[PDB]
Amino acid sequence: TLEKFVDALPIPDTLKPVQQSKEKTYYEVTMEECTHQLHRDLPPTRLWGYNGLFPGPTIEVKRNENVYVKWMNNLPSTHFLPIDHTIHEEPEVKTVVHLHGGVTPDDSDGYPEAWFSKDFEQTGPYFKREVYHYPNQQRGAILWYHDHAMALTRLNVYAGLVGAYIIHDPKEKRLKLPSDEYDVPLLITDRTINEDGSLFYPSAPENPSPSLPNPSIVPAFCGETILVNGKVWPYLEVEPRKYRFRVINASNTRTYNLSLDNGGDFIQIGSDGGLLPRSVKLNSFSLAPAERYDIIIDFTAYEGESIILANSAGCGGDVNPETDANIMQFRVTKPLAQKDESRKPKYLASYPSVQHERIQNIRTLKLAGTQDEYGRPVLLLNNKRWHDPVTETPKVGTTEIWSIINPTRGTHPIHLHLVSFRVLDRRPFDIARYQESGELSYTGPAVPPPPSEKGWKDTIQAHAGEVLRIAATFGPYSGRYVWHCHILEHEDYDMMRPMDITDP
Ligand SMILES: [Cu+]
Ligand SMILES: [Cu+]
Ligand SMILES: [Cu+]
Ligand SMILES: [Cu+]
Repeated sequence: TLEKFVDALPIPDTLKPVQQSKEKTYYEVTMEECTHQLHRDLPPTRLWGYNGLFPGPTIEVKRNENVYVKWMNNLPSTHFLPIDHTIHEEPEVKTVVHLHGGVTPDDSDGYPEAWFSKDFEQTGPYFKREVYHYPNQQRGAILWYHDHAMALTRLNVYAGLVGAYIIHDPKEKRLKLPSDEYDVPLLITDRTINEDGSLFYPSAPENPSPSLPNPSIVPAFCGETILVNGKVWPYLEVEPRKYRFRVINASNTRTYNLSLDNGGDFIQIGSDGGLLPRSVKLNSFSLAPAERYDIIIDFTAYEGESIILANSAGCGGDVNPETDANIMQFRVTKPLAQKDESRKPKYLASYPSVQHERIQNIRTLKLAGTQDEYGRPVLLLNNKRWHDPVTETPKVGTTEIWSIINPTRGTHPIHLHLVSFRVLDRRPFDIARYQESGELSYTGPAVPPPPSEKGWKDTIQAHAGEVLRIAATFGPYSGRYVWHCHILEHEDYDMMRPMDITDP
């Protein structure tokens, strides 16, 4: 229904520090209930936002900048979305901020049980500090921050609690990539919106078996509408030149498969973990929840054109050409402000291969689940609940191969905190046999990663009927972290596990 391409794409302002010196940068971000218009033709929407903004302000830091952010909850004491009480005396509204892809001390990582309520009145069992510490001793990259509170993540994020966080490495400046105004984040979230403009989040699955509690969690969420940077199907006026985009899938469930309707190419220059070693010319790319693509789009040859960023991946069905087949629209009509001095270099960074690592351990992990007393699917990593004693206990400074078995019907974007990792390969196997006997026979050879996945990843798509192998060096910090599916509906029930990085 909503008319496509009638609102300009908002560019979230960069957060200004409360105090800053050479030794440290200090920010304050408070979560607020606020209203914002999401489309020219809608009444304002009630949202929860970092500093009352949706998306939250973009935070920009340098490699090794010593940063502190005091994340504060100043939200209402009751939620506005359907809470399922059967899945977890504590406050109804709990929040904790996770800097996804951050190389972070464990008590600044936004552990699900380090949640806090309004003004920190009550705090979860794993809470230690108000002011998070981000030393940012990691590669230049696109991070994003979002809520991570136990049993509430799918809800708090859907409410609007997402933002971008960029680490700039000054040594990457020589590459001369598009920058400043020509470097633009795109946070993509699908939403379903009611006529009065309020957010809709389902309080039960369709055909609620009379067994189900009310509200009941749902296995997956697909929105009828795509937003980018907080506007339904927006347009961006661009100059006819090279642009850099930080593409972030900030949606609960939905996977995008992006292309340009004029047949133009993306130049991939970066993955979750930063610059790829070599740029990759791409015609389409898959982007599952929490994945990030750092791309250049060359508008030089398309002056005057309107180009749709299009999507082909279904979400609980085929794309509707009028709705979710559309993400946004570029209009190459802005006059040049100056000569395009930016570059699209082939040679970007050292290969991850350059470093030789002793494999200390090899974990086999399965994506499984069971069914609760109401008949619902309960998703589990290794048939273990979140509350079960920890089993993933890598040693600090060591490298493991994780071997992720997926006998389910769907893809799972598996995310590991603290570390970025590389991809080894994927291999199809007999699902019926694995389920019958617990034994694994591969039905075809190993497939190494495409160039897209030959850098550093931290969220990785594990396709159905495959075994995915990744290699991660755990460090530099020890402590209590998490690994989980990043489909929020899965994560909350109950596809999330503790991870202890140990000291010897
Ligand atoms: Cu995340
Ligand atoms: Cu994360
Ligand atoms: Cu999942
Ligand atoms: Cu997480």
